[PDB]
Amino acid sequence: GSHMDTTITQNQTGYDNGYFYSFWTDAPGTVSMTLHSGGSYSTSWRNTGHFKAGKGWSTGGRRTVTYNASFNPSGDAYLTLYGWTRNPLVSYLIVESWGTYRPTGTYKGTVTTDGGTYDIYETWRYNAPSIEGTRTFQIFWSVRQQKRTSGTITIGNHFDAWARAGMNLGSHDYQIMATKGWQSSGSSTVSISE
Ligand SMILES: [Cl-]
Repeated sequence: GSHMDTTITQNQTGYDNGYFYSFWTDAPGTVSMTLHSGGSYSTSWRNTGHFKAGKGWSTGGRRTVTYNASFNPSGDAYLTLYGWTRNPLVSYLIVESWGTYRPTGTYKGTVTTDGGTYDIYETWRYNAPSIEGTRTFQIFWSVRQQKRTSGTITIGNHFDAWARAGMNLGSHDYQIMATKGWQSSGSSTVSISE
């Protein structure tokens, strides 16, 4: 990378090189994120707990985003467009790739977009870290049926499919192209653009 890159190890949000970024983990010291130029960042993690890290936008919406990634999980991790809404309090994931485990939940249907078919799922997390604290909230999922690590995500197509399936989003908080890890190790480099 560049000597001007910044390596992040503490929970934080902010802006870097034109883009919002978020870094969150319950396992500090097990994961780091390096913020590169433009829409790029890398992560490196080792026997972590839970982390989510990525670049994107502080306010999500129906963006058409293009991303290129190198995604190298050892164990449970996702490469995913990740975001939050409030009222309803929902975390949503458009999962592009995963490691050892393909995330699934309550089947809600399918959506075909950006040359790929995604299964739609809903899950709940109970008493869990959220943008509003320890809460019980919904997760909306679009999980691609086959892994990919570059391409375009027409986010509005996912939002529309979810609405058709009765899954309603609230007011948008942040929206990032994220690396997300659970009790695993690995690395990633992710580059995005709108
Ligand atoms: Cl830091």
